[PDB]
Amino acid sequence: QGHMFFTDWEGPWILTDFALELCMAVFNNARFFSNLSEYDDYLAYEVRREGYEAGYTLKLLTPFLAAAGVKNRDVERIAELSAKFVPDAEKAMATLQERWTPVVISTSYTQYLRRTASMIGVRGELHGTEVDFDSIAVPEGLREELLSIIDVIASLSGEELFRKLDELFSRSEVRKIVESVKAVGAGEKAKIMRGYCESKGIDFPVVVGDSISDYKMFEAARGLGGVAIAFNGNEYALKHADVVIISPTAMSEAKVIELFMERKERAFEVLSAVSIPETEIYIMENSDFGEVLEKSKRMRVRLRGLAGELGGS
Ligand SMILES: [Mg+2]
Repeated sequence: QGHMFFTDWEGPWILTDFALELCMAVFNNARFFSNLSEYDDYLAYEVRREGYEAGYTLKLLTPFLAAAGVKNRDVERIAELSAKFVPDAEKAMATLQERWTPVVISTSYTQYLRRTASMIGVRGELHGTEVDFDSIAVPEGLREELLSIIDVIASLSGEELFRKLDELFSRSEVRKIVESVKAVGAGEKAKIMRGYCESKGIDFPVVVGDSISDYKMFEAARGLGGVAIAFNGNEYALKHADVVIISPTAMSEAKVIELFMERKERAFEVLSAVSIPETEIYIMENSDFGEVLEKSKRMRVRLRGLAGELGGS
């Protein structure tokens, strides 16, 4: 197989925020989701709660979805309905797969990754949060408790919200369900990527991401002497990236990934020669952070809309 590169899914390839889309399809409650996702950002990056990883939002959402009666077929259907790709995603992936193998590492459910990856002909390795809804038992009382508390959580903010969620997720019966999920958060992405570098003898890991959930994978790549690439990243991603791509087309990713896969350390010297419409590529150690951030966030929202400002994945 062609040499491997590593990539997040939502942002680089698909525009969908699947955790959000599930929440909206099942509960139609954006404030509930924003609150859970803010909590995730808070615990993972601000507090750095021991054992907590950025992108565990979907893990936290799982007991609510189970309580609402979500089954694996529903996950697949919502995956189908909500799938919206970065412009040129399939065209760019087809170009890359002529020579290289993607390893996709996502916080979203592996089932959803499988269904959506096939839509743009991904032929690589897929890693995500693992759940089997059709096995999760939720007693009638607990179902009532979880469904009732949604409006409560949505109504809270700040310290009171975080306090309430700490309490909720510490309940033995809720914790039970949360622990049945094998989640992918920031730490797991780093571990998965390192495992491939070891097993496949990759001296120069090329990793692509866009949010907090990618930051440990970014640092791990940097430590190993590879490169961390953000595609329309947010502040969290940019604070840990070597290279930032600001672009409305996945063809910019195809080109930059190609350059690094071919030339490794010597790709840096040719990035300024890449000329793709509406595409800017910044080497962060030679750039003004604030300038790059403002531009990146603008493109981020252009492509992903309001979902492009959410944390949690
Ligand atoms: Mg992402």
